[PDB]
Amino acid sequence: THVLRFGGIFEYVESGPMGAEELAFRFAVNTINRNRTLLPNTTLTYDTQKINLYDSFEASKKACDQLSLGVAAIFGPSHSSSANAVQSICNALGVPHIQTRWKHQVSDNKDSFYVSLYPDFSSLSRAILDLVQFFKWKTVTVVYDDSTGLIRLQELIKAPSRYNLRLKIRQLPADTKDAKPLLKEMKRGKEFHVIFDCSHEMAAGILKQALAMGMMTEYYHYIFTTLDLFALDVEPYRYSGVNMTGFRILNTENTQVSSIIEKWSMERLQAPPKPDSGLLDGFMTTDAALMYDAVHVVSVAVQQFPQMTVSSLQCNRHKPWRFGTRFMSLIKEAHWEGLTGRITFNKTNGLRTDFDLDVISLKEEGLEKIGTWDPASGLNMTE
Amino acid sequence: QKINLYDSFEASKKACDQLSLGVAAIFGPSHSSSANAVQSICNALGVPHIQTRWKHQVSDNKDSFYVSLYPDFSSLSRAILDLVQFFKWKTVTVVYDDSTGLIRLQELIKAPSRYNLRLKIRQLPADTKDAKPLLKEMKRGKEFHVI
Repeated sequence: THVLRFGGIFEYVESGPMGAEELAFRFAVNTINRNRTLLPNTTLTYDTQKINLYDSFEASKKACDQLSLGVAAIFGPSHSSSANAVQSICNALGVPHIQTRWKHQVSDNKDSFYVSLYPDFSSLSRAILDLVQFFKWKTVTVVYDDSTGLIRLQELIKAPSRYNLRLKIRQLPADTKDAKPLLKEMKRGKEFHVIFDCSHEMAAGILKQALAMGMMTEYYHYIFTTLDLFALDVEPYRYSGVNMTGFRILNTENTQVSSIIEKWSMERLQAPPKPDSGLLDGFMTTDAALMYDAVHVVSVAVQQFPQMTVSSLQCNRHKPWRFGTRFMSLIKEAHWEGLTGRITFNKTNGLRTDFDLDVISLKEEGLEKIGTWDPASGLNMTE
Repeated sequence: QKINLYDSFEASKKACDQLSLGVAAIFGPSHSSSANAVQSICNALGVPHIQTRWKHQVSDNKDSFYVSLYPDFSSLSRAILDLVQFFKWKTVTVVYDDSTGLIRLQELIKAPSRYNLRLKIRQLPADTKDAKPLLKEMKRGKEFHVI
């Protein structure tokens, strides 16, 4: 019957195996094909290209090749520089660029052929601050990894002039093994209330150092910026009495979503897990649930545009895709219940600014839900 | 070659044209996204890319065919802090324009845990004409010392 091709560009270091993102992409396409409610008369196909991390030149070439083969959208690469380059190309040839990861939005940048499935920083920033205020903290130490961490917490950093929060800002070193000296200063400083802004792999690492340092006890409360908090091996810490609170956008309470995350673990967990990681093996991370959701949301849009077909476009020529403008518009209007909850983009900038978070905390039983957050309600804690 | 601001695609094309004419270096464009794209190209073809403006350095980025004549942020950050400490300020309000402002002052923002500076962080609005309400808060707040 009818057929439509998507492009995929996935970043990696060294060689195989496949990464979580490229895997979720493929997995979403195979699943949707078998669904008879979604794209009934339509069958999805794809080209996948692999590139080095941070080689925007290579990302450009591969994107141009794909636009030449003909594709209805490029689920372009993840990291800032390659992603900005594929986005500019996609904008010139009017093919939608689908992003899954946050990158810094420049105001005076006029690109309009992209949406981003990642929960925007502005909203996450607010939900961190909302949580802090609910715990009634007046003192807090924000610890971040790299520069862009600062930007994710700007709403929080600017609070000390409106509300009554004194706050200290510290930076992690490159390696978490180097983090004892920093933790010792916090300990002497009696900095019991701490927000860690950093990847979940950094967070697994910094917790081990915190245990070594006598800082996983009832005296300490840690808020985690990472959405992959639920991926942390928490077996070493749940008996200790520390408080760990963070957020989760992956909708694991829904039974339909749990069964999907499982089928994933079977084809994935089948491959390399690590012992000294401090992460659960075969948990579906957020980077990958978002890619899988992106392939669905875009498909909901394809259903509403049966006329559309792919064209072989050349980066040489300034001739855009006929159907681009209309397709991009359908994607931004789209609505979908996926692995990560309500998906809905912002009319204005195509950023995902409205979404639903579960709020999770460490109880002795493990990490469990204790409320919700959404930008219009603030917290809905269930005391 | 002249290009639009923020069109990294056009910057790529023009850089490729120039490498085709033949050039010993590209004094590539100023702004982050176009500059990163011309730098990646210059790195693949081993022609030096000469920059004049700061852009955020990613650690795990392996490009080596570029130098930047702009005074690095790390050093400027320190010199701001050095000056504040010479004026013996214990209170200071940092006012920044856009996100990347934060990064240029990180050395300063992390000082309140080592030295004795309490500090308040405020952001300007898009337009300075919109800035009276912000300045009124600083005035009521007795924020006399301001970066």
